[PDB]
Amino acid sequence: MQLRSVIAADHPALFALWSRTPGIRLRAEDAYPFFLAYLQRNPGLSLLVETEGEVIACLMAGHDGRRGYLQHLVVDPGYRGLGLARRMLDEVLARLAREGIGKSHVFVLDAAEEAQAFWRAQSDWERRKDIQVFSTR
Amino acid sequence: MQLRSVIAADHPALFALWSRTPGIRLRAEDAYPFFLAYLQRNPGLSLLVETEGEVIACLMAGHDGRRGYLQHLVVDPGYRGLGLARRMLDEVLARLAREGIGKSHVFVLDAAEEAQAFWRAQSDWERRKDIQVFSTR
Repeated sequence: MQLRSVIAADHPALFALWSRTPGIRLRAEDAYPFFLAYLQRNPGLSLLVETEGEVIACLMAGHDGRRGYLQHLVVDPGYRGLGLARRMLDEVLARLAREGIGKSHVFVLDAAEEAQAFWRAQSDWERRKDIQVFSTR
Repeated sequence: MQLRSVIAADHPALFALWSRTPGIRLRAEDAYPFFLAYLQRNPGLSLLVETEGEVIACLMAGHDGRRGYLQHLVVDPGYRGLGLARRMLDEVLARLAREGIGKSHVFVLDAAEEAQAFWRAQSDWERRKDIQVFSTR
């Protein structure tokens, strides 16, 4: 059970992970070039857990110099109950604070009832009731 | 009426502008060191408009390598109806596109009826009905 920084060479294994994660809709920026630039801008901030050379969990993260933003938090079905999510989440938040980032955000689909339950259960996070989000179409 | 990149030396003028802008609540990350880091990480992405040596509008922006995030959109009350917000917005979105950032977000308080109205009127943006945002406490 090893936790470590995602690097560029992890792309195949991570992309296969995301492809088999039913709540993830793959996008153009899950492809290598976007991934490479994301890692180079956020070095050390995205983490994975591997075991026996297989990647079973990840948390992609980065920031814009003001706030942190979490992206794809995945724990393989065979690896639930081991605290992995919390463990990746703790280490990403600490790494972010080294860069001065004290506040982070995550977006979560209404559809994604498991993901919503996960985030409601995190005592160090709150669901935002005071804001609208607008996005480019 | 000149539009240009925000640079580090603009901190005192921009900080005073945000201080007299009622929709903004000044936080730790608006102080000089966070501003300086934000600009270094997002060079040329934040814009301001000046006239007669006075700053009369701004749009702070940046990205985390995957998405753009807009921050402190201000247009002085004496300079409304000149298209300034739109002008800064179009240039920000084009500079982001060069870096590969094709989708961007802005958070807007429910209480900010004037910002709500402005974002609702922008056809290239959409209010998100499909997500929750969770933030660290």
